[PDB]
Amino acid sequence: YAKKPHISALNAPQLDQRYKNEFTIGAAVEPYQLQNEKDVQMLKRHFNSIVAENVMKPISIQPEEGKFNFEQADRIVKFAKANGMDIRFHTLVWHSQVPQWFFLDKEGKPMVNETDPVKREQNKQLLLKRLETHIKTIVERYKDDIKYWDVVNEVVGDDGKLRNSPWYQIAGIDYIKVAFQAARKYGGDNIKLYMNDYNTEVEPKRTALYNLVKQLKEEGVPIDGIGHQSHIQIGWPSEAEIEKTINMFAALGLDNQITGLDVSMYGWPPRAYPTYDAIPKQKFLDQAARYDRLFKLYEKLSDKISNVTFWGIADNHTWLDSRADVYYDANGNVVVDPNAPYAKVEKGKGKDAPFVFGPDYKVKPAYWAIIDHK
Ligand SMILES: O[C@@H]1[C@@H](O)[C@H](O[C@@H]2CO[C@H](F)[C@H](O)[C@H]2O)OC[C@H]1O
Ligand SMILES: O[C@@H]1[C@@H](O)[C@H](O[C@@H]2CO[C@H](F)[C@H](O)[C@H]2O)OC[C@H]1O
Ligand SMILES: [Cl-]
Ligand SMILES: [Cl-]
Ligand SMILES: [Zn+2]
Ligand SMILES: [Zn+2]
Ligand SMILES: [Zn+2]
Ligand SMILES: [Zn+2]
Ligand SMILES: [Zn+2]
Ligand SMILES: [Zn+2]
Repeated sequence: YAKKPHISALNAPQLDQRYKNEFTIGAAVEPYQLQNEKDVQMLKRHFNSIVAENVMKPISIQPEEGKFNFEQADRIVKFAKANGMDIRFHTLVWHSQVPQWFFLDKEGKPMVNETDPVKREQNKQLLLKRLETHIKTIVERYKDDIKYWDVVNEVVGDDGKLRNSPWYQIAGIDYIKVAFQAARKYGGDNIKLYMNDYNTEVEPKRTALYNLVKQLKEEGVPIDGIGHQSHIQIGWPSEAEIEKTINMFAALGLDNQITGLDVSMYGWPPRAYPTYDAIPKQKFLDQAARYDRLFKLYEKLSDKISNVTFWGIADNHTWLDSRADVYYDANGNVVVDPNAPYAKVEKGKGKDAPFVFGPDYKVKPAYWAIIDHK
């Protein structure tokens, strides 16, 4: 409701306690935020699950072969343990924020360039060996502290084919199989292994993901759940399509986690307002009604969803701002209409507002829409 006041989130009813029998409530964080008093208070008050926005990605953990940097990841793990939070590991394998040394052959040349079939096969086995050592080292360190693992991220293309990353060009589908088998072998039966992706609701990617995981499980590849990034909009994807997607994977015996939820104010490609102040009130009411519907649906499906994680804490910090392109007409006025004329765009200079907490750490209408029982 819009009657409900814009109070400090540190005085508001706890979000994780509202949902504690339905699913955990998580947030993606940076270590610097554990030094910010407000962010610490926000995490202590409202969240019971945590994930690293960046410092557990492949390039952050092993930027050079043999050089492991766990310092930053350790800080997130320590904070979680001290506050009784679940931890998700994001992420063991990804085609982005991944060090290039992985994909160089013995002479330092890119493996993708290799044409000889015998050398190509040698490169596959070398890559798969490096992959296993990366996973082994990380999981040997964290298997007792981190329950949920994004083993692979974004391995299915939006075209419904496997994404043709260097991982896939060099090693084929086996890099996916090796990643899960290695995590299971070094982590044991008690860690939960996930395949994570965006637009899991969208054909042809959805059923390609479905076929992939169904085939892998049939071959004995250990995979326990699907991570739905859920980088969504006020109107897309539809709740019915979210519901159908989540039932589809639950029918395979898979857990579902909402791993990166944000509800952007904009379309795609976004035409953003240049500042938070410029976003009209009505956008916040539209977002709150979207959030109201969305969490009612998560509650409906709470037996198939173990965790809902936001990709951030409060509106003062969201990766969505890097997509918030501001369009200007010939008179220098801002253009937010997705079809209107415009002369220039300022990429990533605008402001999105995706969470239930505003940038001054006060509750948004979206918060009241999901803290109630209506
Ligand atoms: O790099 C990925 C990025 O491409 C993805 O953005 C989606 C692209 O497809 C549609 F346009 C959606 O609206 C976008 O959200 O977000 C995840 C990121 O890893
Ligand atoms: O800070 C940014 C970070 O938030 C972003 O994280 C990705 C967001 O899209 C999906 F959720 C991916 O799985 C996340 O890893 O990555 C880019 C970084 O600059
Ligand atoms: Cl209950
Ligand atoms: Cl960011
Ligand atoms: Zn309940
Ligand atoms: Zn709590
Ligand atoms: Zn301002
Ligand atoms: Zn549940
Ligand atoms: Zn960030
Ligand atoms: Zn509600």
